[PDB]
Amino acid sequence: CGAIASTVPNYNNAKLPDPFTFANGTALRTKADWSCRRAEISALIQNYEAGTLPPKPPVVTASFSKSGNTGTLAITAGLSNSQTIKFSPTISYPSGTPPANGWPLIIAYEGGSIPIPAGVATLTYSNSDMAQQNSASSRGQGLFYQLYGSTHSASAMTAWVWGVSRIIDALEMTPTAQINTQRIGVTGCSRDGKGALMAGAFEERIALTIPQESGSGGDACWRLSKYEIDNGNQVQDAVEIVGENVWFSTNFNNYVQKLPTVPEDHHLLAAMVAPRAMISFENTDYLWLSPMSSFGCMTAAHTVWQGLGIADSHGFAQVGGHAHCAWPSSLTPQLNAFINRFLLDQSATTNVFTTNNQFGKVQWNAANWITWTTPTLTG
Ligand SMILES: *[C@@H]1O[C@H](CO)[C@@H](O)[C@H](O)[C@H]1NC(C)=O
Ligand SMILES: *[C@H]1O[C@H](CO)[C@@H](O)[C@H](O)[C@@H]1O
Ligand SMILES: *[C@H]1O[C@H](CO)[C@@H](O)[C@H](O)[C@@H]1O
Repeated sequence: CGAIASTVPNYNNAKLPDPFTFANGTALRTKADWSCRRAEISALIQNYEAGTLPPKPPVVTASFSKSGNTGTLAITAGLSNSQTIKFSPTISYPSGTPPANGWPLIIAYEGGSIPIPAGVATLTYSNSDMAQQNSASSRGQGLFYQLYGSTHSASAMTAWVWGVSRIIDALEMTPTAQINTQRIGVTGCSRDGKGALMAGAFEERIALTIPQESGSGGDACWRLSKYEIDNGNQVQDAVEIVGENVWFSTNFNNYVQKLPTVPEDHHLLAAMVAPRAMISFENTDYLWLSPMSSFGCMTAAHTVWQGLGIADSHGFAQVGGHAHCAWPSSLTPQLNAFINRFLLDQSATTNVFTTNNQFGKVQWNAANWITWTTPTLTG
């Protein structure tokens, strides 16, 4: 891919950054080009809003034990300077004999808030232990920072991603966990839905990503939410979110008032999942979630899957009429379709892209935000 850009000093675009053009002005043309564009997007997101995602450390070990239907995966991670941390997620297993290749698994941030089908194991990930997230007071606290240092630039969500990567490393080394590491999904609701999106985007071994009501800093776009808040919708936005918690790097503070200068938005974050599968779910009852911004953000991200000829690997379903993080039974068929196809190997059709258009004081106008023509990427 060559030397990937992590900063674009002269960038200034009030509309959504174009997925299909590299920072240097080179247009994407092949499906393989998307791998390099994803890597550039990774670098840009880390530089502007997420902080640094460390690579696998040189020590990662794991032991496993099981009591009844609950496994405990005891992980240790260590740096070359001997510093180490440990954490022990648990796994809830279906009973009986697993498939020949092991159970498909969903890594659920603090248990998630989706119903998980019977043939799928659930790993409960205590992401708040990995990086605290009470308020701005939490900056640099959590197991991640006991390894890398409390001034490490990673946001809380980037630290969470790191923990997921170590979990998957551990599973690959632990046959007795009886997990099919080729069929791992990730989910989370609300602030943990923001986290699940980051995990699926940055950790390519995740086969299915399921963010639930993730809102601002999740599947909503910064630029669209600024439009909402300026027009009287009481949405969460970039300016408020960096003061509320530590889900983003301290450096993001330098850009929340200057969003057009940021050469990325969360449509590119979501597009990092491609060519893997993702369906996110949103709720128009809570303007805090920035409903129009999520629909426009994911509509923009969808063009990447469309350009790759795999539109049905990316879903979006947005409805109203239920409490925050309550699962409406009306969406269970859509959720199960993605789980069935991408984790359970069924021939389920996954064409899901729906909203009720309940956006409050604004509307979605694609011509005001998307300026690119989706190319047909070759090869
Ligand atoms: C532009 O940047 C991309 C990503 O680093 C790279 O693959 C491509 O070769 C660059 N274009 C030129 C002409 O070097
Ligand atoms: C982001 O990272 C790139 C390398 O990918 C640097 O060149 C840049 O200065 C910034 O540190
Ligand atoms: C990209 O990022 C660098 C810092 O890494 C800035 O100096 C530059 O102006 C652009 O924001």
